Amino acid sequence: KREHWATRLGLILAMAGNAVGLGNFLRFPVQAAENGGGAFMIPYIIAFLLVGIPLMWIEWAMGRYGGAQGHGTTPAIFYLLWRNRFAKILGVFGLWIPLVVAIYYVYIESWTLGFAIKFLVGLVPEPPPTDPDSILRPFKEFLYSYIGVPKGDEPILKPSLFAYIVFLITMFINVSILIRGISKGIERFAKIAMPTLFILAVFLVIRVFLLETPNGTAADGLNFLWTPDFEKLKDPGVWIAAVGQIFFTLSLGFGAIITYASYVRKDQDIVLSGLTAATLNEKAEVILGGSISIPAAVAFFGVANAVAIAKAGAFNLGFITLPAIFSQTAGGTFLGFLWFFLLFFAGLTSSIAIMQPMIAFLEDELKLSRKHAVLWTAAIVFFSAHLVMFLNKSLDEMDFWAGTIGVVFFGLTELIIFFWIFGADKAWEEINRGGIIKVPRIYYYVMRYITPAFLAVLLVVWAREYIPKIMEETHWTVWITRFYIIGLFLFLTFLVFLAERRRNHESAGTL
Ligand SMILES: CN(C)CCCN1c2ccccc2CCc2ccc(Cl)cc21
Ligand SMILES: CN(C)CCCN1c2ccccc2CCc2ccc(Cl)cc21
Ligand SMILES: CCCCCCCCO[C@@H]1O[C@H](CO)[C@@H](O)[C@H](O)[C@H]1O
Ligand SMILES: CCCCCCCCO[C@@H]1O[C@H](CO)[C@@H](O)[C@H](O)[C@H]1O
Ligand SMILES: CCCCCCCCO[C@@H]1O[C@H](CO)[C@@H](O)[C@H](O)[C@H]1O
Ligand SMILES: CCCCCCCCO[C@@H]1O[C@H](CO)[C@@H](O)[C@H](O)[C@H]1O
Ligand SMILES: CCCCCCCCO[C@@H]1O[C@H](CO)[C@@H](O)[C@H](O)[C@H]1O
Ligand code: NA
Ligand code: NA
Repeated sequence: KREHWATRLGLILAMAGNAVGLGNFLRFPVQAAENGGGAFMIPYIIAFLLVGIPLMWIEWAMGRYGGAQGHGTTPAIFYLLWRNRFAKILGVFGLWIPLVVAIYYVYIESWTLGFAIKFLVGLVPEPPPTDPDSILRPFKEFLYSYIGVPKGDEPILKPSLFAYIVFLITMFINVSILIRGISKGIERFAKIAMPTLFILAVFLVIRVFLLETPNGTAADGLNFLWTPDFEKLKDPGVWIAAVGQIFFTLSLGFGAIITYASYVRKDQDIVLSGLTAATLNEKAEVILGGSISIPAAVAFFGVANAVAIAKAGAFNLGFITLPAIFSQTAGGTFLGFLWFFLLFFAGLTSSIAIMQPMIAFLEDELKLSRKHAVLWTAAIVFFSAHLVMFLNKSLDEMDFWAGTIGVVFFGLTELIIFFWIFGADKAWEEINRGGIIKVPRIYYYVMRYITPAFLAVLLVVWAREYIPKIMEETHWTVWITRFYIIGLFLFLTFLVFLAERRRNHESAGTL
């Protein structure tokens, strides 16, 4: 009774949409810009080869394996691979991480829809005729008024009425797709969204490549991004940034690739399919995402200033700088619309992917109907999102624990359980089974020894030289978000406990 992807194309575009999202167009540019541009790319490429690709196959394999037995989420799948109560508990992260990411990701996605709407109808700011700030300030105030940045000392946000309603609409749109299921919902939408997304992105790159000012050209932006710095490879922070981006952009460690793969027929290839999805994401990221905002910013403000803007972070580059720059060109407001529409489709195809794990768990383990599973999941995300919408820095806290530390920790966890506990040879066999192509021989040793060792070191260095400076150097309000998401973990563990009991009570009625 489990759904399955209808076509190979659909599967590939759905998986591609899972990966290609806000991380490609917003996160990548910031990470690369603040880490030296080209100096970021070497570790990034290496991370993609030693972590991205191998974990992608591992997650597809685990998902297809679990699906064959009617399970699409990690609490059950981890137990199938390691029959130990602790496997179910660690598996909870496969529901918690995607749920927590969704709680702030859908909200950011809603901003892009709201901006798309306002830019389409021309309800945007109008700067004067060369001073930077005189042009950027109006756009900064525009964003600040939208999300309600604090004007006082209280760490409280005051979202505009329009932003709140657009978030509601955004949740509604995510639900309209998810409620139709895998083949008729997610797959059908991906076939529409991905082509649209690709065309919009190419057009924007072309337009940005035409940008030129007394300060530079788009070419200067590209040179900054693709010019190596072999003297930065010794910087740990750059590696942590690169690996973190690889996980986020490929949706690895979210339990999302696994859940999507659980709808792939038991015999269907995952080697070539997985590699293709990963390659598509990388193209969209380094070629499309990398060629839009960085080159535009560099062309208008020069490299030094572009970098400063990125380090200023706070969504400056994508929500303030790029539109401000576009406003200086004929048809620039429409150009802004295209940008935000692109971001919206990129985010939407990814948010449905990160919400599906909770949906699958409720359907697979608690036996809820798809309708009910989708509605309760949306309700939980909608409610919880109020924390991100009203408490300044809550978004940052969730993105750190789930979207940064969480995904890397879970990636290592799933690899250990699948390639070490379940059995390296059994895992290798499982990955290659039905493959249109075989995984290169060398990757067996990468998956069994290199990847885990690489991640283990990363995490160690991370928790010893970086985390401490946060667990003690933040406003007391970070504890509100920490308290809440720990509660979410507790609640999800309770649900796994209930699924466990329903299972036994149902098994007893069978014997
Ligand atoms: C209401 N639907 C009959 C219209 C079909 C188009 N559609 C779509 C396409 C594939 C799968 C699900 C959905 C339903 C919701 C939705 C939302 C936004 C857009 Cl941009 C298209 C879109
Ligand atoms: C610093 N914070 C204000 C933002 C944190 C979240 N964020 C994020 C999260 C989900 C989707 C898009 C983006 C875009 C901006 C960005 C840039 C770098 C990092 Cl590492 C995180 C990051
Ligand atoms: C069911 C959970 C309810 C949580 C309380 C939500 C209160 C939202 O309240 C609304 O917030 C909007 C954005 O700031 C404002 O524009 C509206 O005027 C305000 O009524
Ligand atoms: C896509 C549909 C969006 C509907 C929300 C529009 C929010 C526009 O703006 C709102 O308009 C209201 C009057 O209609 C005013 O009372 C509010 O003060 C104003 O912020
Ligand atoms: C942890 C998340 C808590 C969300 C509770 C939000 C309660 C909303 O509170 C309301 O917000 C409006 C707009 O900001 C204000 O105009 C109202 O005076 C205020 O009561
Ligand atoms: C983390 C929780 C954030 C909640 C945001 C609440 C925003 C509501 O706004 C607050 O309402 C209070 C009345 O109760 C007033 O005394 C405050 O001055 C006002 O800023
Ligand atoms: C560190 C990860 C490197 C990945 C690059 C793999 C390139 C594939 O390498 C090729 O694999 C084939 C099948 O195993 C072999 O028959 C070829 O001799 C070998 O060159
Ligand atoms: Na991505
Ligand atoms: Na996406």
